Amino acid sequence: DDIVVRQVDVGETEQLMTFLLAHYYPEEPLTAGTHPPEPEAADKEFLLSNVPFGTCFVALHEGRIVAAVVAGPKDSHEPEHMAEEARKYAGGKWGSILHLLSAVETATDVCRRFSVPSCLHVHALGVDPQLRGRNLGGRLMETVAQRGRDLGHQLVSVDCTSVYSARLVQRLGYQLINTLRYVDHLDASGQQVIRPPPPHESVQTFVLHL
Repeated sequence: DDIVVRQVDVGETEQLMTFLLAHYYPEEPLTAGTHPPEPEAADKEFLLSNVPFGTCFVALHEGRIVAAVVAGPKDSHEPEHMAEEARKYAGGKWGSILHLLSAVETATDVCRRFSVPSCLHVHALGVDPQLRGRNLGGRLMETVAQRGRDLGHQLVSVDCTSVYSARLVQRLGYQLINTLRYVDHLDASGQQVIRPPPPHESVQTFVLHL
């Protein structure tokens, strides 16, 4: 009962972004696997654009941000939205990232695949490792799931990109529905789009029925 979980507000995002640049971006494989090794602005701005939905949360320890989750609702039009954004942004850092993410959205296409009108998709989960024992990640994921039930959303999805994230969602009972290996993902030229360092090998999308 030592940790405060609250919804991020449109007003208070600078600190959220400050946290993410500290405890999410650096280790993130899509970000590390593209060679301008610093997140572009369109990237950060797409993360923050989810806030107005009231679907982003932080965990506060003594009023400092200790963990954050970024999530937003999506529908059957996401594959088109993603394909369009990927065309818009080729071929810069964010374009490469979208290229892969669009391929995933296109392949998973969860609204149509599970006959559901909308999914709550988790875009980013970041945790300050200096607080082991606090179950920060689980609490926030449990929080987006509940927020999703309030909203009447019937699904949550998450494209797991590390081991931590996969184990976390596996133990909250998500089901694995797609696996895309970075080495298997080439561009129109046949060139590998995302090349993250060891030990990252694949994007694994998980879903939870609410």
